[PDB]
Amino acid sequence: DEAEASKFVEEYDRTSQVVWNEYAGANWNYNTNITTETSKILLQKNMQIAQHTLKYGTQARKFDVNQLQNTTIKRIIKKVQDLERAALPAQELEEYNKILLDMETTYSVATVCHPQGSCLQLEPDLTNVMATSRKYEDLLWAWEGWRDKAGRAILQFYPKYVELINQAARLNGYVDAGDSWRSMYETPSLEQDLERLFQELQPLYLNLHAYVRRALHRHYGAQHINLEGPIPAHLLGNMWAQTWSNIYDLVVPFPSATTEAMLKQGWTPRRMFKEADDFFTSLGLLPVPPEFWQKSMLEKPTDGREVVCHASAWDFYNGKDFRIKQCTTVNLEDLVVAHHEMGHIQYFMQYKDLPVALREGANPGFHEAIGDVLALSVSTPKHLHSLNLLSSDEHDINFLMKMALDKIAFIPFSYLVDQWRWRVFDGSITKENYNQEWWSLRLKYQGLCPPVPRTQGDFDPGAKFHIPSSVPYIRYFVSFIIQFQFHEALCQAAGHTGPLHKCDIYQSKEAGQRLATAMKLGFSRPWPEAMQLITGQPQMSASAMLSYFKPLLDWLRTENELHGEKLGWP
Ligand SMILES: *[C@@H]1O[C@H](CO[C@@H]2O[C@@H](C)[C@@H](O)[C@@H](O)[C@@H]2O)[C@@H](O[C@@H]2O[C@H](CO)[C@@H](O[C@@H]3O[C@H](CO[C@H]4O[C@H](CO)[C@@H](O)[C@H](O[C@H]5O[C@H](CO)[C@@H](O)[C@H](O)[C@@H]5O)[C@@H]4O)[C@@H](O)[C@H](O)[C@@H]3O)[C@H](O)[C@H]2NC(C)=O)[C@H](O)[C@H]1NC(C)=O
Ligand SMILES: C[C@H](N[C@@H](CCc1ccccc1)C(=O)O)C(=O)N1Cc2ccccc2C[C@H]1C(=O)O
Ligand SMILES: [Cl-]
Ligand SMILES: [Cl-]
Ligand code: NA
Ligand SMILES: [Zn+2]
Repeated sequence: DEAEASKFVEEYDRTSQVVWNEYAGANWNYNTNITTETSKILLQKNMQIAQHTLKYGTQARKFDVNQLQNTTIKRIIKKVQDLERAALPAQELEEYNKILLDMETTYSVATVCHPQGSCLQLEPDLTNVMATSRKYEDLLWAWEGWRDKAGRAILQFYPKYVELINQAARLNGYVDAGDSWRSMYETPSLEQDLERLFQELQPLYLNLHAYVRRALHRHYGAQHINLEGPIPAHLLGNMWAQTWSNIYDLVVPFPSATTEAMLKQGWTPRRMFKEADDFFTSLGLLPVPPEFWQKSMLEKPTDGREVVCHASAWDFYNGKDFRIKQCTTVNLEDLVVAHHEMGHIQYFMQYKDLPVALREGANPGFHEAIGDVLALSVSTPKHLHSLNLLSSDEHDINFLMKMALDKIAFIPFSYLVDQWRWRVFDGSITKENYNQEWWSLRLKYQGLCPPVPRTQGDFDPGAKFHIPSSVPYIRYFVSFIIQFQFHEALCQAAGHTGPLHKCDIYQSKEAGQRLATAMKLGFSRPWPEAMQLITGQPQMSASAMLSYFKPLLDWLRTENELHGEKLGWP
């Protein structure tokens, strides 16, 4: 009985590794070569994994986990009881798989065209426009056009998607898909805990917002920026106004105090990933295997192939084959993304000897945080100078501002995406109100407004990758808080004293060992245990992020007071 459960999970593990390896292959092949042939093979392999999931999930529900003694086996069996989409009847499963493929393909191949002119793709063309253009009308063209071509094209699929993902969730014991997603944290108090974290970041965000709004007023003109109102959503350097540091040049605190350098000094996608690999091994963490260099797709193909560019990290479930797929551009932003992705690979490597059911991060935010922690150190002026990419309190404030434009601005954005989705999933937001409710949250949390009134048929959420790709978002909110807790702890372990923002953990084997111990746990233990291993305490806390940015909070409050700024908006 305990012995039958044990046999049970050993069979599940051997067979799952095979079937999931085959599925991952097919998924990779489609993602790196969108065609009717790779699509067919993918939709077929979907049916194979579904059949396996159904078989072993059915058997897992036969056990009473309330009676099982071994806590590992109990946990594994409990997890395998969740069939996900494989719970759906065949007709619905087929329709759901097709909807998901159609959504992700629509997003990844959408283009925005000038008449009798060229057609731009999101990566790299529209990304580049949003980062570098300082002309209202040109930014508006890219911003609106991307929504018109990607967002509006997702709308036809989204209501049925919601029906079917919710139907699957109910068949697995949840009330809706949002309930199921939140369950990944195993934290009954999650919604309140996240809300309290968000509230703690509000002083810093409102101060940053007002400061940036002032700067935008200077460049884009008084007639286009209301100093007591929300900021137009196309002016922040990024398609979603999720991270703002591409407009650093417009907001630099101290003018008198890297892309050109990276290009001129011969950086390439492969060198960028080598740098990241080197950073991991400097901490005594694992190098990526030779296979990774052979099989990864580290730049957009030139050969014609249509691909899913949006960067991702892949585990092929055999303990050996790990890959990144990224349409890498040579710049510092993308170097940060490369490190983000390499953190996923590092996690995959660290937990590769666990049973597959426990091959996940302690929670999804932990998986998102690892690579970002290393990138915090990469980003420091000291470290960028060490890489030759660069040649005082003023310098300090400038650097904190650059960091804040990405890390603090992202907090409200990352919070809001799943506040919207949880309310779609629970039925609170119907299809008639999708776009209005998206904008009411964009206002409430980020203090943004759309530069052109939205119209019938718009579906702006569809223009953000994780929406059509059905990837949960709250993990990134969690990540952006906890990564600073990890940085604080690893900097302490490495013996750093003085301001946390001056910390660089490069070469610290003590920092590496802290992270490795936690990563090796996988999903085997409640996530607070992993939090405590790394930090010495069990909770999510904004204290570390606040500590990092303290000198900037102080500077921004003084600066905003001198200009008589009215924080917030109506
Ligand atoms: C409750 O049961 C758990 C689980 O027990 C194991 O799994 C069940 C299904 C049975 O098959 C049982 O025989 C197994 O032991 C108990 O936890 C285990 O306890 C043992 C003994 O302390 C511990 O042993 C260590 O294993 C470490 C890592 O092992 C893996 O990596 C090896 C080298 O890479 C390799 O030989 C194996 O790797 C494969 O294993 C995965 C699972 O099958 C597979 O998916 C993957 O592809 C891997 O390649 C090996 O499993 C190693 O570092 C140490 O030296 C130890 O020998 C296990 O780590 C531990 N397992 C887990 C998941 O915790 C637990 O003790 C028990 N409780 C009680 C009170 O009885
Ligand atoms: C680049 C990354 N891509 C996802 C891809 C996630 C994925 C999961 C399952 C199937 C396919 C894709 C990731 O690897 O988690 C990303 O989506 N962000 C990281 C990041 C990096 C820098 C700044 C912000 C963010 C958040 C997020 C994003 O860009 O929206
Ligand atoms: Cl939007
Ligand atoms: Cl998540
Ligand atoms: Na994208
Ligand atoms: Zn990630």
